[PDB]
Amino acid sequence: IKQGIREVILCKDQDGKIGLRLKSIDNGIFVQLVQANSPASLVGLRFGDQVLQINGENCAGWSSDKAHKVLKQAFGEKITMTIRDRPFERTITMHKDSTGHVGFIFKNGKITSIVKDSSAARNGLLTEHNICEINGQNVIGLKDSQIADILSTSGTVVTITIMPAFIFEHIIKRMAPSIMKSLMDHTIPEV
Ligand SMILES: Fc1ccccc1CNc1cn[nH]c1
Repeated sequence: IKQGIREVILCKDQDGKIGLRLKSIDNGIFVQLVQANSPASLVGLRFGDQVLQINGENCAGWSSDKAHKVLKQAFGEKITMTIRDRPFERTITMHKDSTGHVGFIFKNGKITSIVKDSSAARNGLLTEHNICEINGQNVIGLKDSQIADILSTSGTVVTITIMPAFIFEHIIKRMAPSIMKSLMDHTIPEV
């Protein structure tokens, strides 16, 4: 998770879609959903990203409705956004044991216990954090079984992007889990 602000320049698809849902948190605007194969995915927007500006308007104080309204009205030949990278998240690097474990239990995406003497304990993995990404792959919406598969079919070094449950809960609110399982970009990023 960069400590970095960055500009992205977007262009609507032939359907006038960018593939984004925004959500208002603590008088910021945060990315609730990046759609697979969208402009939003292509410029590299991620779950949990803060939108500081849209076309050089500050987003501070907007409803999620006003954020979505603004998007709709943009002469969207070209859309500029100032992004703060995933401010509510942190990345932890672990190494599997010979048993092939990093050493935690999760339920519905959320870490619930740390196993003693483990790489998770050594790196201070916290419980009551939801798992947002795994080796830069968004895994939000996926079943527990599929998350477990991605951890199985990884190298010895594992990278996990976590977010405090209470913050995760407040972001995803008013999004059908199915839509996030169905449409939340779970792809490895293009180059
Ligand atoms: F499984 C769920 C149950 C309720 C809301 C969302 C999900 C998606 N799964 C998830 C959560 N954190 N990471 C992955």
